[PDB]
Amino acid sequence: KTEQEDVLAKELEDVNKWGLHVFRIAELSGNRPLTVIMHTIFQERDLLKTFKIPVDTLITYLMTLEDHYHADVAYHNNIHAADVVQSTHVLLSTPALEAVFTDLEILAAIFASAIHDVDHPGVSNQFLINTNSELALMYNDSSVLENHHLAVGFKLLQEENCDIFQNLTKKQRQSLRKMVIDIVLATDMSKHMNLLADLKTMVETKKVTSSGVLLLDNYSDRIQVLQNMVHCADLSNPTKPLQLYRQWTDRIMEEFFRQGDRERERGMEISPMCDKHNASVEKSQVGFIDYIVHPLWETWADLVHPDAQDILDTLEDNREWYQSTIP
Ligand SMILES: COc1c(O)cc2oc3cc4c(c(O)c3c(=O)c2c1CC=C(C)C)C=CC(C)(C)O4
Ligand SMILES: [Mg+2]
Ligand SMILES: [Zn+2]
Repeated sequence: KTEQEDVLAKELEDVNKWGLHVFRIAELSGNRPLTVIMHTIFQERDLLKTFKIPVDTLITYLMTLEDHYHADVAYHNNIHAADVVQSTHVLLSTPALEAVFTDLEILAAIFASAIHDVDHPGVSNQFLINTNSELALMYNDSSVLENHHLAVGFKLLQEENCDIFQNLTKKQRQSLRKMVIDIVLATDMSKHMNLLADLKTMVETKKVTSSGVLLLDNYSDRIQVLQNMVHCADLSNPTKPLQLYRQWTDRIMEEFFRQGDRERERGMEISPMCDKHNASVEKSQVGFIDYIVHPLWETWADLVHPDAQDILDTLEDNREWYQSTIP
């Protein structure tokens, strides 16, 4: 190992921890954060042995999947996907969910997190509809990005030596496929309110086992937990250490701004958050936390109480900090 590989290996020791230095791992890995975090996680969960995944097929698929995130998109890139994968991996290990999910369900959630934004062009669903894009025409204006992320992520499995599921039974693949689709479609923000409503209902009627672990009889409850889990991981930036959070805010703002520039050059009304001439980055973060991120994470906290109390406290501190900069 070179000196660089020893440092990367040292950083990969935090893969079970909230607030892994995902940006450092991106650098140290040669802009391969998604490949090496996914590989590290499959080895940590013993997923190659369980599902008989050839290590070379895994790496080949991951590189190809990573290749299909856009290096020139400021936020929705391979780093974001590595971060959602890693955050989902931590959420799966929460005490209140020990022994709840099967290895197939855990693999579906981690796989869904990896592909969940692949080939993202850096512009919103609404932009794609408003501009009469091929994607919007293909998908009839409904979860346009999220359907595409799924189609690409599954299609790459067909490339040469890329089918990491080749040793699953036909039943296993079928169930995994449906779960992944269910999970990635749940990342569309236009599903957020109804997804949170179901999660609140579940919290209020929560049933536990004799060990104190969540009890989920049926597909409907199990998939809804997984959907919200990946959704929380997708919206986990404000819950991270401040120096991670602020970098995610810089990147999402740059990407929103470049969408607003494209709306400018096309004579369109500039979407909220996308006008770099009338922006309010701090106030918008506080609003997003207050109307979206905190309602979601407070409810997830309730579901697994008290496993997530520190994540929720970091969220609240980060909100107070952004708030404190406004006046
Ligand atoms: C117009 O609706 C908004 C809005 O007012 C603010 C928004 O702010 C966001 C801030 C974000 C991120 C966001 O996705 C948003 C928003 O989407 C956002 C939106 C759009 C909201 C909806 C369509 C429900 C992602 C990562 C971090 C770094 C946490 O920053
Ligand atoms: Mg997305
Ligand atoms: Zn995402």
